[PDB]
Amino acid sequence: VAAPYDVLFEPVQIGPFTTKNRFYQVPHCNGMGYRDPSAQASMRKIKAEGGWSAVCTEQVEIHATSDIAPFIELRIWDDQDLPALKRIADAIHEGGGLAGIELAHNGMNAPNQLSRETPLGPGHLPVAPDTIAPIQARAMTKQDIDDLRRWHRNAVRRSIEAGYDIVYVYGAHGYSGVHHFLSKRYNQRTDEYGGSLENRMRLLRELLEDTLDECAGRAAVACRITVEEEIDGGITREDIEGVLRELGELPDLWDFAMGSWEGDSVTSRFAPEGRQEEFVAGLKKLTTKPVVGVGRFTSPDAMVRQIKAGILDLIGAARPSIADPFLPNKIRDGRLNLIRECIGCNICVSGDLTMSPIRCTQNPSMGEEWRRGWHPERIRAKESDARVLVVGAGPSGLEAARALGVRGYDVVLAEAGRDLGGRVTQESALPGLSAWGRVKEYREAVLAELPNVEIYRESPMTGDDIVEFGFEHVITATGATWRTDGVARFHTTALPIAEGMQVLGPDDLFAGRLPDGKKVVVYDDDHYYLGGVVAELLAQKGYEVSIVTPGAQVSSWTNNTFEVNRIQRRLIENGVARVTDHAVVAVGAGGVTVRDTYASIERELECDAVVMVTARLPREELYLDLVARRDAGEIASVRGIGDAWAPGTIAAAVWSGRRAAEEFDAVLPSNDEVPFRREVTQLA
Amino acid sequence: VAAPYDVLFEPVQIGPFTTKNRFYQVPHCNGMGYRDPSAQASMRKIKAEGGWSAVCTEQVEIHATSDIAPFIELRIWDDQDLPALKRIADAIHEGGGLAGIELAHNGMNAPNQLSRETPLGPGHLPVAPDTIAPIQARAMTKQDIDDLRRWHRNAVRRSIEAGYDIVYVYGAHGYSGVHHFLSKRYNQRTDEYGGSLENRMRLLRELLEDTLDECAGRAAVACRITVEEEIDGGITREDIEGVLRELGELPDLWDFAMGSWEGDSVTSRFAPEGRQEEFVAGLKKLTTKPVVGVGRFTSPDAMVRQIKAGILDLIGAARPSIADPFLPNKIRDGRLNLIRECIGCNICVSGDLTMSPIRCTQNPSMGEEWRRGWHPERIRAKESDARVLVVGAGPSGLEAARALGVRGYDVVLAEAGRDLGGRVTQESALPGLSAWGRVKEYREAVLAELPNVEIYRESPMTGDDIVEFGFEHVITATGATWRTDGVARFHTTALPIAEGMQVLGPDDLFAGRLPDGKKVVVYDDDHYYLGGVVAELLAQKGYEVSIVTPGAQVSSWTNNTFEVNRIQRRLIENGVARVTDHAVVAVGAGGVTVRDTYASIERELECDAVVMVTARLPREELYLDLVARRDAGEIASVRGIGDAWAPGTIAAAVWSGRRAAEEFDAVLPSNDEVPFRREVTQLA
Ligand SMILES: Cc1cc2nc3c(=O)[nH]c(=O)nc-3n(C[C@H](O)[C@H](O)[C@H](O)COP(=O)(O)O)c2cc1C
Ligand SMILES: Cc1cc2nc3c(=O)[nH]c(=O)nc-3n(C[C@H](O)[C@H](O)[C@H](O)COP(=O)(O)O)c2cc1C
Ligand SMILES: Nc1ncnc2c1ncn2[C@@H]1O[C@H](COP(=O)(O)OP(=O)(O)O)[C@@H](O)[C@H]1O
Ligand SMILES: Nc1ncnc2c1ncn2[C@@H]1O[C@H](COP(=O)(O)OP(=O)(O)O)[C@@H](O)[C@H]1O
Ligand code: SF4
Ligand code: SF4
Repeated sequence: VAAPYDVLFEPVQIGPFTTKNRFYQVPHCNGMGYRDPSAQASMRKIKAEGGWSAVCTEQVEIHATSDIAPFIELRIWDDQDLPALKRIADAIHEGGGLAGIELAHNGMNAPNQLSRETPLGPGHLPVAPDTIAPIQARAMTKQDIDDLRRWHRNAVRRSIEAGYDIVYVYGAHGYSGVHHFLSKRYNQRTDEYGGSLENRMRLLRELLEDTLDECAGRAAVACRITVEEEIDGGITREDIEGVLRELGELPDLWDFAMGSWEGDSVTSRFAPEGRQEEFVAGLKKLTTKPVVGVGRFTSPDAMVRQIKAGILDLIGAARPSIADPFLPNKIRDGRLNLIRECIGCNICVSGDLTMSPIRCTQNPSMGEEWRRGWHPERIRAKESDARVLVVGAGPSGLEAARALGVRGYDVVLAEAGRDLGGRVTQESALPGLSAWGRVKEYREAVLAELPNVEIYRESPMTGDDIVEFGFEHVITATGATWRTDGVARFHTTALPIAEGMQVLGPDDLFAGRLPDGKKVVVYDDDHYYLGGVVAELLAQKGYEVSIVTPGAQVSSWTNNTFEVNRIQRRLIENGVARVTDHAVVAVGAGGVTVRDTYASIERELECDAVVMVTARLPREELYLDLVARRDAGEIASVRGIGDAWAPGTIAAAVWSGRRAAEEFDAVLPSNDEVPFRREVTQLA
Repeated sequence: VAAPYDVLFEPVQIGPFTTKNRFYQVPHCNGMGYRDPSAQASMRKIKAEGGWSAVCTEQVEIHATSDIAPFIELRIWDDQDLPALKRIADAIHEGGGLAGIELAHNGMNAPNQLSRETPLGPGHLPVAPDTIAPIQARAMTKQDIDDLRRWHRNAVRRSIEAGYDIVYVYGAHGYSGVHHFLSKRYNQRTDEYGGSLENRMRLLRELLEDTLDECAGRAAVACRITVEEEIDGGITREDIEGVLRELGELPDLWDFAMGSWEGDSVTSRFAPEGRQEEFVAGLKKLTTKPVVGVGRFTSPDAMVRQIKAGILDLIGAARPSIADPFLPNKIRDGRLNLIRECIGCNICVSGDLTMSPIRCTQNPSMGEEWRRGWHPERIRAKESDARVLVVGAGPSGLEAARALGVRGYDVVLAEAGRDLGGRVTQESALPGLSAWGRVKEYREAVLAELPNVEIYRESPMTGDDIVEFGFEHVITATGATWRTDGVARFHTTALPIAEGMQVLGPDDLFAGRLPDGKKVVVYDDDHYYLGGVVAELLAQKGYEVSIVTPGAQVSSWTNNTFEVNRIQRRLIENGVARVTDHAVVAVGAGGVTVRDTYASIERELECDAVVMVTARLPREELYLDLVARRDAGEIASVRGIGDAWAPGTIAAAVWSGRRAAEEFDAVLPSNDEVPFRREVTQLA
């Protein structure tokens, strides 16, 4: 490797092992935990062979008192968990990588809703944080602490038996007993485990020493540690420095992380690349040992920076690794222009928070590797001589055309408007969504290296043109329009709209049209990002803006992306009125009628204009026109794709297109069958 | 069987099969879907053994387009699911009952977050109801309806293979495609599946006929249908009546239920027993087939009335059957005083919505039958001649005593107060909570029939007493008190409280004390029921009330028990102000300072009094004392349980009490091991 990037491929000693390079995939969930272990093995194996030197598993509950149901992570309670763990460690090895396992006791943060065990913590407190479950933790005695230590030790043993190279002590994200013992916020103990740094670090020390003694140099010991909590009384700079000074010589590796998962995986919308830096700068100097840090790292020169300036030894990533499993190899090979950069959407997390195998906006193969055999980079050779027309160049069209391109097909990509990108382009122009543009960039950067793909950019297409042009196969990727009649979830049918009121939708704002008068009401019955984003826009542009939502919070689905609090603070700071728990039930000439969701009390709200952000209808005129022409015999295949088939997130659109690409000319089972593989429960 | 109740023990023909009696357990979820098949088997067998003539599984997804993850129900996608379904039906049979299977396709209610397949519905809409997933359902074509019909046919085949006696076409709760086709709220179609009632009923007709053909005298065909949806253009009395005029003679059994699950499983806090009669009356005359219905039926007289008045043929029950699997046998045998009545807490539902095996406040063995060997009625016999002291007659100590009592142990139950029941008594007295006393009545009923248990009211106990009387084995069920320092989740350490202000906790209210002046602030950081119920008590007494809570809704955890909307509604009607998204960060002499949770903005709120509803500290002074004395060789054993151990719900305390009793005198595995049996994933 050369240029300035050779720095990123130096070996690093971690205890008795050596990395091939400085790329480190840190522990991250996957929504396919104790429940889809083959799925995980396949994925982790792909990260390894993509160039990540160490590959970590998500956290792994060491004991049934660490039950965090409904969350589905990995488990190491018993020898019954071994075969699953061993497969993952095996798959990473055979992929060329060192395997990491993040042993975890969630302590006071485990509600134990499934095991029905008592949670254990430093104090008698409601289970916390990131949960409001009606259960309290019991304060641990010395005997309980000794019990915890033994469970941890058993878990480490079993990690050696499974073949892991790196075994963590986990003390990060408010999710660990160890963090709760460290933090003045949860530890108000008065015995030797509380009261002062030396004491609050006691448990940490003990778990470290125990893990070391138990490994006996057959594995390395990592410690993943909270470095900044971002709350009063929480872990600060002073604490982390004291820990490093006393214990810095103890593990084989120090992984640095935020005291909060909200804080750790913040979206691009709310944070730039490498923001963890000024919480971590200065810490390397304190330890003989190597250091990993994160910072949504996508730019290879930012990675170069982190190492030359002595902030980090390993470049850690979670999400960058999900977006592009092959990021290390693309840097290796000089093809930097082909890096699929994380968008920082958070969609990946929402899989975990909805106990689904995590989706990536950028990488449709995430969670398809085992079950459908998809690959982040490769796709089967073309099975035919076909010429395919993809109509519409939004996320779904772009990905169909990219993937069919990569297969070797002769593909013509037709686009109606001046620009490529569809909703990605219209959406990234919105406040705080600039990075989303990257979905379009990667696809263009790869399309450019495909001579077999023709792109035509000011070319609307009708069923007529397609037949006249003689196109035998079409993929119809035409998108969706935003309803203006007020229908989504609260109304399933049009609400009444007086003739005198200006009513716009997102199509109008994307087209550059803006409300006429000063006061605007945005009716948000979508509950994801767009309502809030549109309202941001209007207020920046000088309008007086109210959001009306049937939810108790604006953009309530963002609970699933950890954005919900940030969204609300951001709305309150732009002076936007949050009119939550209300539906718009009438639009009159000079205002709207809102109805409270709980008691149906109605009120008038005066305004000069109304912007509807509710739901969408597919652009399927072309498709239905072509199905008619297929039945008649004038073409051989049409397939609807993306938002024109059934509107969803951008990720779903991207996925939708890759699916069409992988399925083109495939001989398929009838749809009676499950279109993927799955593991099922082992009967006793 | 005694002469009033003998009618409930008459055989009822259900296609090819005959019930032993009229007790029918309707479909209900359990949080052990495809994940824990054996647990469910043990639970369904016990129900059959309890005298329930038909026992049904929860809804079974028939296809991967019907994926309702994160909810974890059963599946029948294909043959890999058969071993698991076959075990459930064999268990019911071994139990002596008929096995039902609720085959269901969720259509547009299926967000498909795990399958990533396109949801299917009568039109292009966002997935609904009760989900805000960013995904829309595709409008089915005739070809999609033929596909669906075929998938349902396949599932019926497989149901018969697995050995089920009754097979449902499911059209209820707004959770199936059948209901969305049937309801004008979701069906706006103009082809043969919409417009007239004849048309919207057509899918149902078609699935009914197909299911009957496929069955062919091998299984009975049940139809579970929405009789009232409780919303504007939804299904109503004229709709179901017409369905019955035309279709009444098709299925073998009609199962009548509500049009939303909020509507169907209504808490007893919000609805009396038999609430669904205003809705099913008159429908039985329109069909010759047997008819099942639910009403949270716990009163045997109420049951005799349903049958005698021609309302039902079968007494349907979900939650009453969870609270008491052995309810039919108790009535048969004439032991009506031993029935454990549902309290209408919905704590069970909370299992489904948090993807955990369901708990029941009344029945701590629900969820434990397989994994720990518990039984709702049988406890294994005493293993020694021991004499046990149980201090505290709250839920915890009552169930321990009752359980130890049934084993044959000599037991002494000492209680400090005039009353038994502890928090059950104190809390039952609160508005809407009276049914919760049934927790105590049940245990009193069984204790009355146990000469080997002795109960001392008005007997506060101390360390010296106990040792003095020469008790060897003590269970300390002493409870917890509610904190008045402001600590729970938002604060982990005390907030500042001015000397001049009156501050009350729930313990004061239970004791008879009420705030001194007219204006009251309730700080609620408990997030479950008590704050809102406390606020309702005060409004009812003439106080002017404000509830301040960091959640976006008052009682936010009641999202999990389907009361959250009802609760906000009831607070508005009582004129209680909802200061949501706020914490109390200071209590001054004539008001409080509140801090907005998002943007950190503080207002003052003036009041004459503050009632703190936050969290709890255990009353464990006695246990700590006896632990000392145990280590002096003065007693042989002590165990803290219930809220004295770690505060929780009433259900957790009951469970805790039963756990102490099942565990008594047993040889236990080290706590290193998993305290229960458990199934893991089958590696492929
Ligand atoms: C889908 C998702 C799941 C993750 N789960 C965990 C976890 O199980 N263990 C943990 O310590 N960190 C977990 N994290 C945090 C990551 O390890 C990482 O510290 C964080 O995502 C920031 O790094 P990034 O910018 O590379 O994403 C999770 C983050 C992601 C994206
Ligand atoms: C834990 C829980 C799970 C349920 N799940 C389903 C279900 O899978 N399908 C359905 O038909 N009804 C389900 N229900 C509704 C019940 O079948 C029943 O109609 C409702 O609980 C009212 O009857 P009850 O008053 O006897 O509880 C569920 C209810 C509860 C208690
Ligand atoms: N008849 C048509 N011919 C060519 N392109 C079209 C036609 N109708 C729509 N388009 C283009 O299809 C694209 C749809 O993209 P988008 O709205 O992002 O959909 P998706 O989210 O499915 O990718 C838009 O860029 C639009 O300009
Ligand atoms: N020292 C004592 N001796 C006897 N009874 C006690 C003593 N301390 C507390 N109790 C009783 O124990 C009961 C605890 O009930 P409760 O608070 O409902 O706990 P749980 O929910 O665990 O049952 C109360 O009725 C209280 O009077
Ligand atoms: S889903 Fe979004 S935030 Fe997650 S890895 Fe992919 S691009 Fe990054
Ligand atoms: S949890 Fe409550 S409502 Fe449910 S079956 Fe038990 S007592 Fe009944």
